[PDB]
Amino acid sequence: DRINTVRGPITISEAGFTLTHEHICGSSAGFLRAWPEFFGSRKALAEKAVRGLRRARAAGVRTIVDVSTFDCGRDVSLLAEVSRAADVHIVAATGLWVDPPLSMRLRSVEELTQFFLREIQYGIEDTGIRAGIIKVATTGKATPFQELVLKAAARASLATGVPVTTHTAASQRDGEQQAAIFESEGLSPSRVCIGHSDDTDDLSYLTALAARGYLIGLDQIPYSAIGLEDNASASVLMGNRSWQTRALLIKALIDQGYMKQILVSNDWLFGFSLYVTNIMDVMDRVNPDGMAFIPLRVIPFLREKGVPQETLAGITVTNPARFLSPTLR
Amino acid sequence: DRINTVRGPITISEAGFTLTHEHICGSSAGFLRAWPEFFGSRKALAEKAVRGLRRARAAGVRTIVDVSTFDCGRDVSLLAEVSRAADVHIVAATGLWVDPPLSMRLRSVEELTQFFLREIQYGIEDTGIRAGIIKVATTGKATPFQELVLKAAARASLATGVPVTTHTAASQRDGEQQAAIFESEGLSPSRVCIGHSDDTDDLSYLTALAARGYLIGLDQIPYSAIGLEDNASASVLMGNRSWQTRALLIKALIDQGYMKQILVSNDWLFGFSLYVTNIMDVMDRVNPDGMAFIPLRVIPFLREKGVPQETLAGITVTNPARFLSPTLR
Ligand SMILES: [Co+2]
Ligand SMILES: [Co+2]
Ligand SMILES: [Co+2]
Ligand SMILES: [Co+2]
Repeated sequence: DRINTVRGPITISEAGFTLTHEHICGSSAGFLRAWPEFFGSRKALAEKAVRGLRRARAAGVRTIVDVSTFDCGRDVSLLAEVSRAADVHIVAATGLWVDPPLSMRLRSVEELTQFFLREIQYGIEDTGIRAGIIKVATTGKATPFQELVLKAAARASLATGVPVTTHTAASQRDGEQQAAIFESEGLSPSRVCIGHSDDTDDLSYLTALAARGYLIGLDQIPYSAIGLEDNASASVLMGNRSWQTRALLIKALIDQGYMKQILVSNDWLFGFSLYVTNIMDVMDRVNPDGMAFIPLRVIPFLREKGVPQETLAGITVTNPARFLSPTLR
Repeated sequence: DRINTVRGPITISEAGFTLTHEHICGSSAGFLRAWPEFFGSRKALAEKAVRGLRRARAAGVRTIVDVSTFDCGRDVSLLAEVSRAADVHIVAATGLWVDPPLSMRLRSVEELTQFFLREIQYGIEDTGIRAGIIKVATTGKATPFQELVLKAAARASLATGVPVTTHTAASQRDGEQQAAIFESEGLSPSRVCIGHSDDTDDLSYLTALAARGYLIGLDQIPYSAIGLEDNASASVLMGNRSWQTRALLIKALIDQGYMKQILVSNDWLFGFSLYVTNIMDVMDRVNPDGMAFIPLRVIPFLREKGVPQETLAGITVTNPARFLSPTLR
């Protein structure tokens, strides 16, 4: 009945309005520490991030879940710093993303399980800060290594009650194989969110997962490259569908009986080193609201379309709490 | 005049007997910090390192060059720590190895140059410790990225007079492509060591490079998997030829008249996460002498084969000093 944050455990009520897939900095292990000038400076990155969280907070956001893993450039100390400065809860992640180093790629499923358990039960690095979620990733059919990561995440979840959240290629219908591997590990679908699921309009894929009891992460709502057509990065990054097209999936799933399975987010960041050098400026030009995009634009959008207050509050408050609070079922 | 160490700048004369290609911990960026228990613990790894350095110090070694890069898992405060406790100088490296993460893979040669210069002129991370060497790597034909890294290294070298050392697949004669690229950038061969050159029986390859002004890194002398040939990890890493065979190349280059171009080392480590998980113990079993193998085994071996004392001292003292002391030529 307690969710771990970068400032300690909080109760369920304290979580409140939660964004379930966000980042402070999108990068690689040690990159921020080794080359902060890439982000202007570590101080500039911090100030940017604090200003963003304060705006999100003014918009009603109380908690975010930072789903940056070790190899995804998680700097937990930075997460801790910005959290106290903005008074926004940040839940830190363990697991692995799509770019694990050789030191991880050579590990067994038993060692991977030990490491995830470390970051959950013991602490991240030497900070004593505990991960509150496990993040895994595939882009298309799982590699032999990604099979181990997924099995290991399932095992860490089953041992702690901490949930698993995923990065997918929705077009490749990644969730159907992620689901198959998790259920073979005996992991409850109620402990899993299949993310990036808003990247496609394939509703039959989404309700199949939602029917099994998975959580559906519609977590890139503001992502759109419309207007920035010839920008290579922004197109592979954000695709061609409008934000209103991504947000309609929320109503569509509400209308098929699955509002209790919907988690919503921006997948926003304040630093991003994994594309063209200036990808953060380009994303900022697309979404000047940042993390406040969900509460300022998406929530009113759905209200205008007839979705009651009661249902919206359930998606952004009740759903993340049920999901994040440690349990096996 | 001076060389950058992890304990600050030193006069050339303090360098003494220098091992020019070693490691404290061969890992991935942030890996020791995130998962210290892979190595027993950070303390255990540090004590093991300090034990090893002291033993090499008793054997005559005064300075090592640690050529772990960012992606090689360089932990520069660990290096400093073991340096102070064992009283052995340690020159730290910039550059990139064969495992750069995505945030590095996506950078341009001008960005890469910015990074290497960062770690030389400014410092590594936030430690104030400055690199005194640039390490780069190829494995057969340079990938498009590796081409950028080598060019970036040459430009950084040309800006600071700090030298470049390389990992190669010697049997593929990588030294020839590396050199062609280095020279296209206007970098003097006297600021470049072609490492891992003892992996080949082809002395023509070596003397051609030495004749061009290059230093030749006979830097893996204790490496051998004879007696454990069915250990796949050790075989790929260490090969199937004895240490004497590796050591006899030093004499062949000496007899050819190129003692001025030779640098010897062990390529030893105290921690190793980049292979099967116990690779370090397997290596310790093959070479209990560790970093003291060069002074304790290789030097008396070559003295016994009729190499003068002034030649062995010139290779382990003079050549490293002339290499590391900052110059463009
Ligand atoms: Co993702
Ligand atoms: Co994300
Ligand atoms: Co090497
Ligand atoms: Co090496």
